[PDB]
Amino acid sequence: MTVSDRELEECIRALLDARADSASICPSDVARAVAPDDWRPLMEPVREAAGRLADAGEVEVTQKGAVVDPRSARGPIRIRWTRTD
Repeated sequence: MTVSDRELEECIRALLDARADSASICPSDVARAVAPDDWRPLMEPVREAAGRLADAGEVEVTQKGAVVDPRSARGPIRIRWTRTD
């Protein structure tokens, strides 16, 4: 409606790309970057985007230190670049 899947994906990459190795972001960091004035409605779209990038092996999503699916996980999660050797 207001943000494309592609836009959300590019924003996840852009925010992660700007951070240190092993750093992470949260879904609100993405939602605020695309829609600063009204980010809460982007929360589920941002989880879907993270899920797609996780499926592609580009990022991992974690909750309480454990790798999780952002589409299934309840409450606050972290998003990080995959760093598997």
